[PDB]
Amino acid sequence: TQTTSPDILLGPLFNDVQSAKLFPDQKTFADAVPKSDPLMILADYRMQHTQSSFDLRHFVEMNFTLPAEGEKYVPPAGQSLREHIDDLWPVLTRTTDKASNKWDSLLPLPKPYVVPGGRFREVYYWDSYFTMLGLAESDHWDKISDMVDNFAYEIDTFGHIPNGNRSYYLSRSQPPFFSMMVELLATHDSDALKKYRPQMEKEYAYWMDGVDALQPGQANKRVVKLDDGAILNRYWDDRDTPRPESWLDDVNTAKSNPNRPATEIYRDLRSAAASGWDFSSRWMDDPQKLGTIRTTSIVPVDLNALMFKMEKLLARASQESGDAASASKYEALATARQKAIESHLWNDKEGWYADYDLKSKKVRNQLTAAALFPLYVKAAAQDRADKVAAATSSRLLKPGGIATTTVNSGQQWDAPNGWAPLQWVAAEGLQNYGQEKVSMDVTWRFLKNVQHTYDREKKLVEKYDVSTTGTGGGGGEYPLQDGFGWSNGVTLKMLDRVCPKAKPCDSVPENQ
Ligand SMILES: OCC1=C[C@H](N[C@H]2C[C@H](CO)[C@@H](O)[C@H](O)[C@H]2O)[C@H](O)[C@@H](O)[C@@H]1O
Repeated sequence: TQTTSPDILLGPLFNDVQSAKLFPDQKTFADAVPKSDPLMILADYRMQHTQSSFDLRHFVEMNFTLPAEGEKYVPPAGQSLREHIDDLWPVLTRTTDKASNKWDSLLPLPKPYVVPGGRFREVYYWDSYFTMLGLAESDHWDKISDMVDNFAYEIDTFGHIPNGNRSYYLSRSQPPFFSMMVELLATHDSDALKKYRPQMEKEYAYWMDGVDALQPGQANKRVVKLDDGAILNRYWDDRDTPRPESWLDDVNTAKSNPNRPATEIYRDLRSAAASGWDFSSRWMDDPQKLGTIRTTSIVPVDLNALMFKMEKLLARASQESGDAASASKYEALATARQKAIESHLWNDKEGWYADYDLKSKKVRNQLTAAALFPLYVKAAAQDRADKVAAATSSRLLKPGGIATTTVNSGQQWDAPNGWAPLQWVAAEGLQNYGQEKVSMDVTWRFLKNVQHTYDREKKLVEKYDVSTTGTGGGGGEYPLQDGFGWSNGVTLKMLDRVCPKAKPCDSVPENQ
């Protein structure tokens, strides 16, 4: 298991390859596997670099195994949407079985896993929950059990679930869905919550690391204590360097705001990656300037909704294990979390849940799809859930699904993009509070987007443009990717919902 990230292993050669844009994707060289000791490669590089007619591209090809060019998968013709999804899971399944070089950035895992697709050649944390939803729908429980085993292994090995199983992802996590993954598995293997309680508790300790030493108004890593003593979590990456997989992007973003310390920009870029919303006006002081991103001074409402669910599931796992003391402890933590959400992440002037600003010490005004998360995890009061439903129908519901924000910044977690996980969180949260009409509106409009895109493009994609139906989304630092893990998973769950359980549909119906 290579723990040293490529930027450190390969020093100036890494900076050279990335700054030269040898490859159109910065992630490509981050995933390049050295054919020999980096000490040798750097020595050979230092000596061969001076030679006239030295070709950096040839040196890289000589000394590195590069990621597969992605010679496109071709399915049999004529498959329906459901057929296409059902038969695509093997295409997205990968293992670390390959003869593992000591310096491979891909971290070994015990079991096979499902990747999102395209350039995403590793297992991702929050993607996998929504992928598991689709695997469960289509009766692939061994694949689900295997991925839960992988995530438990990562918790035991690294202390937390990394963004993905890459050395350059070890410094951060992602939206914490592991407890909800175990809950999903428990619907099939009734002992799963008891079985994985130790890793669930270890992950909780990672998020809460240092909470006991905090005074009001202080923060440590992923946890904050507000001026009134309320305890909440934030996204946080342990490093303050450029992301190796986006090296040149982050260097240039830092150079675009030279009056700000680059380490602070890098920390907030990395922590936005930890949020899953890389990137969004949600984190930015100026939605047109990524150099104004300030993720670590924002208390995210979605993260703290997920922390509430984790505390509730830890109490359930403890209660099922016959551990009354732990069950009581975690129930009390969940109760305090719910109060902290209602007291600090509710915008009463606007009538929706929102992030909390650590600088101004106030709930923020911006409406994003994260406002649905307290409904999703059943922390919201009914009257506030009703107001969020009204804000959703009136501001976020678009022809092709629920919008991510109302700000078209050019970043990908923003208008006009709709993301499968947010469609599911919205539909479920609305359903949890009896808002069945808006819930079905989100479901139907996103399914129509997925079906029309599949009819026209013969694929599912990473995100969708919700201003119409039939087109994938865009924005941000890399092109729209195909596959695609959570799009496929959410689509299966929603497709089952719009046709009778006894006569399922394989395409989204024409009407309703
Ligand atoms: O589908 C995988 C992911 C890719 C996207 N982010 C990845 C790509 C970024 C490089 O372009 C990487 O820095 C980030 O950590 C990764 O999680 C997306 O925004 C995430 O929500 C998602 O989990």
